[PDB]
Amino acid sequence: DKTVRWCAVSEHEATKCQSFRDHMKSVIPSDGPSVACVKKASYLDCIRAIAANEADAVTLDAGLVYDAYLAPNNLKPVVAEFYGSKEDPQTFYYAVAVVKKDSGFQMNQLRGKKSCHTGLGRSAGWNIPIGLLYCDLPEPRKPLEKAVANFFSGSCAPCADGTDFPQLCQLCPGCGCSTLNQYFGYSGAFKCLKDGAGDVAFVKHSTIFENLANKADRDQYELLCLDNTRKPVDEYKDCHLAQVPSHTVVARSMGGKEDLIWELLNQAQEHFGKDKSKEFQLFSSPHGKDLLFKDSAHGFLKVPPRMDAKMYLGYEYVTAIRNLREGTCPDECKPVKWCALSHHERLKCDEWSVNSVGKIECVSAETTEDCIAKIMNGEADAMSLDGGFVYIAGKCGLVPVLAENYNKCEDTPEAGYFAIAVVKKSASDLTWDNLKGKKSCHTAVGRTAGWNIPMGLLYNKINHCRFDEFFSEGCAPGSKKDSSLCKLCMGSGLNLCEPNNKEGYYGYTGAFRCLVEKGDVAFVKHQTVPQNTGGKNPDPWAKNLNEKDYELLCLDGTRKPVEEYANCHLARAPNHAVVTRKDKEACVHKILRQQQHLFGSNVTDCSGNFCLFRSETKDLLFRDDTVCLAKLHDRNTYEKYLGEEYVKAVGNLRKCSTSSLLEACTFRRP
Ligand SMILES: *[C@@H]1O[C@H](CO)[C@@H](O)[C@H](O)[C@H]1NC(C)=O
Ligand SMILES: [Fe+3]
Ligand SMILES: [N]
Ligand SMILES: [N]
Ligand SMILES: [Pt+2]
Repeated sequence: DKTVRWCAVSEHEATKCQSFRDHMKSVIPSDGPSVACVKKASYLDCIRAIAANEADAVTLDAGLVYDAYLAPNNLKPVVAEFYGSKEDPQTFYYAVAVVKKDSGFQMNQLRGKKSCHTGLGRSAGWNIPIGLLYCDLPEPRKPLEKAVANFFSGSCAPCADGTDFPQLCQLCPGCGCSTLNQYFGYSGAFKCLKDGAGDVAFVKHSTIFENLANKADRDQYELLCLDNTRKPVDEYKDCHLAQVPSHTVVARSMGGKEDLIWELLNQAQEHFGKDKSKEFQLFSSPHGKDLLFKDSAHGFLKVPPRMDAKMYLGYEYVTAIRNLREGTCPDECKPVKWCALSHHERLKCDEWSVNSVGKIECVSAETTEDCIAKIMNGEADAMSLDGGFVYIAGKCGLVPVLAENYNKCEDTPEAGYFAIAVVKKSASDLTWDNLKGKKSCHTAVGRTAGWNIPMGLLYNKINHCRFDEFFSEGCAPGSKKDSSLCKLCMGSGLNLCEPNNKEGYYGYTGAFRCLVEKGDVAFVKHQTVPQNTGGKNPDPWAKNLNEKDYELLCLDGTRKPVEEYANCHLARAPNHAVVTRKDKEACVHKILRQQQHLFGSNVTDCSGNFCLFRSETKDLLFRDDTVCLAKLHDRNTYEKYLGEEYVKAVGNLRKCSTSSLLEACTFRRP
């Protein structure tokens, strides 16, 4: 049978669960999911139980979601509770540090300030902040209450041991652990700040808005960002300590019933959810309060499948709660863990590693998205991306550091490549203005030159991104294998239409090969045709060609030889870039520039010697067209770097794209 064993942690909870089971039997057909009710002693027991394969699901607070993630439990989030609006789910909240305007300090300057806490042991008001500040705490850090009283000059920490550590109760003597204390709770801690008792108050993103009606008043207040800037209170989503999931159903990583769990809970909310007016409410029980699910919930969203536990909690959270749980502190820039896609990339990376003598290390992952995810959650530090991946890496909170440069260095804005529409000279009927029902070749989908620029522009002409209806057939590696845009792809087995090496029509060169062999139009960079014509490319497919046989398509409507790319382009392309985490801009920016003048475009004969912009077999780690790694100056946002023109386009293209890492990242940041 298709049963979901639900874990209760109390007698009251089991009773509800039983009702849940029973009422489900009225509504669900026997060709549908069941509830079995498993009572355990605690949330930890439940976690073990699921891991043990004695239960299937339980709903956890964020701290516990973390514990469940850890081996030997290896549970993951599968369904999220949402609150209030359907349009706007209240899935996550943000822990913020709120300060007075012009109080004149940053996150890294909190030592000897007056802090306001919502209460000891609360996440937003304690666990998170103190978790992040853990390594700044004076030794010994046990007891933690002591080391915190020795950090801040004085504070209000409700439920703190004021008897032993008076500096914790200095703003609220006795440390009222109830609402008799004025400085207790969400509104409480915020009051502590407003009443000018404390310099900073650790609260939810929403506390500030619930305790100050008029915008005029809210302008007196800023947020401390972790990058040690401040920001208005309205920009809590870019300036927070952590992003915390409210209530999460969790399953086994592999062999869970994610699918079945969702099916059950979905049908469940359908018939018994908010205002379904039945005898059984899913978010209410006469037995108690918050049984199985928060009573305040409005329903469930399915957690996107790409989402592991670490990615769901976020880097900040994991960091803080890890420090709390482990309690391990270490200095300048350690090794930079670089992310390698392939076995051949890994090989080039091992060379780079041992040459810097430890100053570079190599983590490797299967796909690019696998690599981004590793940078995100700090298993890896940096890698080089296409502009279209930079977009994604950005939407996931990674930032660009250094652009790859092709032209002759260090300081150069622009310097980007050209998106070009390459045709065969002979068919003179082809124009940019009328490419409908033509065969087409893309580098991959979601790539700058191959997809983002060309299809971006083309969208402004058809007003949809369903391009496999516009073009007759084509090859656009990374499409749905059943799409007409996988018809031309030359990949064999499960490699057909796959955006990797094992698809011959993948990338700049591959899309051109496609054009040559099968397509009517290829979307590639300007440098592509020259490099793979006139005997330069020694492969049979490319050997005996010459660029005179090929032409570009210009926006106005005309054509021009492969040389007039100067003004026969589609648009200028955001250069390929190096992405990392906000908290590594400094580290990466430094160690790379230093690894550049050692092994860059100022030592030749890259045989026995090491070069950074040389590859054994095609562009490994960095392109081969690369000469130097540029400073970005202002442009270290994925918006600022790509430009709003690129972004507006990719925004439109998103309506159709299939990226699962993007899907997960925009679950947290809609
Ligand atoms: C490449 O750099 C040179 C340096 O002066 C510049 O003249 C040239 O225009 C650049 N690239 C282009 C757009 O041709
Ligand atoms: Fe590119
Ligand atoms: N597994
Ligand atoms: N597993
Ligand atoms: Pt497994």
